[PDB]
Amino acid sequence: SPELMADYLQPKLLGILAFFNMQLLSSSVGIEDKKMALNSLMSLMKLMGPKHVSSVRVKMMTTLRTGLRFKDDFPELCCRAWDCFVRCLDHACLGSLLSHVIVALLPLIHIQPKETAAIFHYLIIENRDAVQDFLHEIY
Repeated sequence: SPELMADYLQPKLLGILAFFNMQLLSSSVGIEDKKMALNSLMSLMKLMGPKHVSSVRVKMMTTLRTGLRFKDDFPELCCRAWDCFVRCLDHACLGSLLSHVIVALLPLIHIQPKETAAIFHYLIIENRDAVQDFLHEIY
């Protein structure tokens, strides 16, 4: 079952994500392979579902930040993947994403003006009433 697969993914929990993060951390893993792993991480996050990812999704965002640290060609795909991960993530609280969403947006804006803008517009729409709670915080 995809839900059964999600339950198996839930049993792996942070450690499977940590193993992916460790592979992302390693210099040896190929950037295209890392991009495939990032696509896999987005697929795994989808398989878990937003509620299942929970704190691990925030850990995944930290892993995404490690992915952000070396981006190159992968980053334009990664920025779409990060936007997809945000889209996969429950809107929850805009304030709860806080700086990490802003930090991702700033990296995305450097990679392309449009990629950050598309993510920001999606983020604002998803945040809804929550959106602008952190707008003052993200001066």
